Order: sequence, then C-alpha cells, then structure tokens
Amino acid sequence: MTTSQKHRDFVAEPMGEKPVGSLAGIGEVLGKKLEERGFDKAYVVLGQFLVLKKDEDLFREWLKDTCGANAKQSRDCFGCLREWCDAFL
Amino acid sequence: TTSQKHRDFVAEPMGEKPVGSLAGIGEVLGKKLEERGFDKAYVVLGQFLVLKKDEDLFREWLKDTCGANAKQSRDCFGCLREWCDAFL
Repeated sequence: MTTSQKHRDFVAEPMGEKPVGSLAGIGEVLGKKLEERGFDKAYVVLGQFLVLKKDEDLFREWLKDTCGANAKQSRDCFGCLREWCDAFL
Repeated sequence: TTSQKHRDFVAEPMGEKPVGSLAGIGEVLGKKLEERGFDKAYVVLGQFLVLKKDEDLFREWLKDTCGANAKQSRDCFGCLREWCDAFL
C-alpha cells in the first residue's frame, strides 16, 4: 500500500459531514483557502469532482486554481476522491 | 408520498446510472440535461453537492438548465437528498 493512512481513513467509510481537511493532500493551508472559497466540507469538493465528470486534468487544474495545490497535493486529493467514489458512489 | 422511481433510486448506490434514473427527470428533461453535459445521475448529484444541498438554489438551477417544472424539481431534489442521507 503506497497511499497515506489519511487517504485510507477517508476511503474506508462514507464521508458524511467531514471537513475538507479530511481529504488526502488537503493540509491546513489548502483547507483554509478552500473553506474561504465556500468549499468547507469534503462533499463540496466531491461535488466539483463529480461535476467535472471525474476528469483528472480538469479537477487537478481546478484545485490548483482554487487553493494553489501543487502536483502531489492535487494527485492525492484526486486519488482519494476517485477511490471513495469507486467504493461508495 | 413518492414514486417507485424515487424509491428505486434511493435504495442503492447510483454508480453510472443515466440522468433519466432520477425521479422527476423524464425523457424530455433528460435529453436537455445530456445536451448540457449532465448525462449521468452523479453529475447532477455533483451540482447538488456544490450548491451545499440548498433546495431553493438547486431547484432553480434545474429549472434554468433543463426547464424542469415545480413538481419535477421537487421530485429530483427529494431523491438526491434522500440518497445522500443513505450513502454519502
């Protein structure tokens, strides 16, 4: 298993009302920037992932433009949403 | 009161179900939703979630996007709300 424990914690269960910082790759700095843009719960970011039809390029660019995430952060956040979706959607 | 279409949708994960599986989304609305890129049910779920599950704003967005009437938008919102309570 190459993923972080944080990714595994997130994909193991429905997300409910978890904050955005529960997503892999979303540390406190990115999380604050997301929350002040309205993306305060993990499910709101999931929403954007889904409206972008799960496209990696579009979603990772969106995250970069919205909170300044770097390549590793956006990869981790995308992969964590992708696997959550495969498990629960 | 609800339709069997609603209950069937809220009973299980939606996976790749087409947009026409949503309660309220008939053949006419579905086509218009597909034309605008909302071809699968989960894309409409996505919009519901980006709008933080706000009933008024989601139902208005649906009217603006595919022309849904009050009952169609009621039915569609309600089935996404109950699906989310079960699975999200």
